[PDB]
Amino acid sequence: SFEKTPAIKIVGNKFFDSESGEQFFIKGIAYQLQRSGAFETSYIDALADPKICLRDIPFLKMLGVNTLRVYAIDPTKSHDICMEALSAEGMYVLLDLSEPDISINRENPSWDVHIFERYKSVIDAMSSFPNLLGYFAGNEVTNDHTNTFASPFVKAAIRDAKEYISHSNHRKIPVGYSTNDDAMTRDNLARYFVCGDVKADFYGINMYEWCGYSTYGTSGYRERTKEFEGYPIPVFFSEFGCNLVRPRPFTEVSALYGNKMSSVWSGGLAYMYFEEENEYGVVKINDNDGVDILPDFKNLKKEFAKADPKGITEEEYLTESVECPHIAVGVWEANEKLPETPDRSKCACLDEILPCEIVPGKYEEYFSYLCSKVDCSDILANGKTGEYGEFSDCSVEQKLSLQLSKLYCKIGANDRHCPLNDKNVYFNLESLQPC
Ligand SMILES: OC[C@H]1O[C@@H](O[C@@H]2[C@@H](O)[C@H](O[C@@H]3[C@@H](O)[C@H](n4cc(COCc5ccccn5)nn4)O[C@H](CO)[C@H]3O)O[C@H](CO)[C@H]2O)[C@H](O)[C@@H](O)[C@@H]1O
Repeated sequence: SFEKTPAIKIVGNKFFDSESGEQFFIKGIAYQLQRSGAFETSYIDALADPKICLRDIPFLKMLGVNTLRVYAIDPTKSHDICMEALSAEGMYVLLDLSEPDISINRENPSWDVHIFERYKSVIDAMSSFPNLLGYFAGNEVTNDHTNTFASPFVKAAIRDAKEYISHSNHRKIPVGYSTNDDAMTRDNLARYFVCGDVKADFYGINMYEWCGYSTYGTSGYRERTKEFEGYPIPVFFSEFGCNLVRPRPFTEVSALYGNKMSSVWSGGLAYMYFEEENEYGVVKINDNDGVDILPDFKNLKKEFAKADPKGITEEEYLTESVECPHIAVGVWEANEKLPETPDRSKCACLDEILPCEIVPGKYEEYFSYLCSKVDCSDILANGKTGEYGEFSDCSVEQKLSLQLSKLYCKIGANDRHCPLNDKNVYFNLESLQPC
């Protein structure tokens, strides 16, 4: 049963409960364990472990939240026990598709079969749950004026995740983006993610401008609210909770759900549940695996309890592409033109037919070496100029194998000797069998 969590849908720039027709406001907290790793994943998936999630849900209920943000799940594990238990308390999940070792690399961005496969894996693991509120296609990928060229890759990922869901049998869970709050980039980022032919479904900002006993006017919240007025998709704080002043009073919550902000914003999620030596938690897990409540907890609880946002109904609400920011060197360098959808079968053909292959700092050395001997244009991807090589969507190993093979063919010995000395290099006997 998921009767306490009917699926949430989007209409215009608001979220609505698909049964009641009432506007849905997010009252959230981030929920993610870390470690500080071959046989285990780098990330920990608390939603795959009933002993963890079932400990914490009663405390989450006490806080009064209706949403969690989860940054990483292991798609190979089951999640129904934890998802059902969250549903029984009226709780929804916002979920990042990426994970620390499979994300769009903001300093060398690609949108490729390896990252797309991760995204699909997550979608297929999690889309059966009606309380899955939405997916994030990226978190703070572009984060300042020196890496704006990563943003076309994120937009391609939004497009392709949405299309994969569209063509699947799943409920059409919306796909959005979570951004940081860098002054030089924020307006251009927000416009970029709703410009042209591909749009985010919703937009989360990780918002830390309000610290201590601040006010609507002095925090920056009034000016942010003014700038997002009329933005065409739902907008919310995907993180909040500046810890400059402790214990956090969380008085920003009174502003966020007040009349002035509730007409623009769809709520927000505090960062975060667990205390991890970063002074950001509201509970600390002791050496006996019990929950010890920290001084922030009561303050967040009290603020969420008093929050009573006045929205509008789906029926009363119901009664031209936006231009992409222009390019200026050192300010904004995200091309409107996006990379193509990664093509697993084209790329899988390299695995089959190439004479010389490599099994997955060697990449830098090897690309530098091979790309002085053959033309690597076919694997380059440039988000500034909107020029994406024919094989730029393949995995890094496939890309290196392609270049190695070109060098092998260029030499022309035909003696099965691949021209790079490394234990990971091998001649592919399938290349001999008569893509
Ligand atoms: O694409 C891009 C990149 O993404 C990087 O991975 C992301 C990774 O950096 C991010 O980390 C989260 C992290 O961003 C988030 N978080 C929140 C905070 C609090 O911030 C306070 C604060 C105060 C003031 C101003 C700004 N913030 N600190 N961390 O905490 C989560 C819970 O621990 C983490 O999961 O999780 C994302 C979703 O899984 C990952 O995609 C990736 O490692 C890269 O190579 C890749 O360039």
